[PDB]
Amino acid sequence: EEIIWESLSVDVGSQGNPGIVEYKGVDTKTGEVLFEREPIPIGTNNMGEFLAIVHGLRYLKERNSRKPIYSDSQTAIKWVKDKKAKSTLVRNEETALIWKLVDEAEEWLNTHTYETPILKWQTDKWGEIKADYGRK
RNA sequence: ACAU
DNA sequence: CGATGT
Ligand SMILES: [Cl-]
Ligand SMILES: [Cl-]
Ligand SMILES: [Cl-]
Ligand SMILES: [Mg+2]
Ligand SMILES: [Mg+2]
Ligand SMILES: [Rb+]
Ligand SMILES: [Rb+]
Ligand SMILES: [Rb+]
Ligand SMILES: [Rb+]
Ligand SMILES: [Rb+]
Repeated sequence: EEIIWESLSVDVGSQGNPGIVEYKGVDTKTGEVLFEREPIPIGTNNMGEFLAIVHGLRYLKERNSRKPIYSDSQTAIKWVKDKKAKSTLVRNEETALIWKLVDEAEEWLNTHTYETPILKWQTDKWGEIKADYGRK
């Protein structure tokens, strides 16, 4: 219904899917970029969306912030809730980096606690999430 | 079908 | 048009 403006919004950007993956987090109210991941040579949209949420959790925990996180990814929200990224991407030498980061993100979720609400950004009602890359 |  | 996911 109502956007919670006091929040962090995250999104993935890619060149190809699977392809080059990056992600960023922004203050929902101002658009200020708060973190950006260096591009990863091969990943999927959903792996990137998952990493972006987990990085948001870690970012907010380190800063003692109780703000919620918005993501537009039904898939990534579920994977974080499950603490398990159920990606179909082949595990091979060219995908080793993304899978390392996904494995490390799951490991962090399994060893840390958080109360951060992870909320669905309602694109159909509100437009593109504020962390979007503007490539579509 | 819905979400990317 | 192709892809990733529930
Ligand atoms: Cl990461
Ligand atoms: Cl909330
Ligand atoms: Cl959801
Ligand atoms: Mg997205
Ligand atoms: Mg986007
Ligand atoms: Rb803390
Ligand atoms: Rb986009
Ligand atoms: Rb977009
Ligand atoms: Rb979207
Ligand atoms: Rb589909």
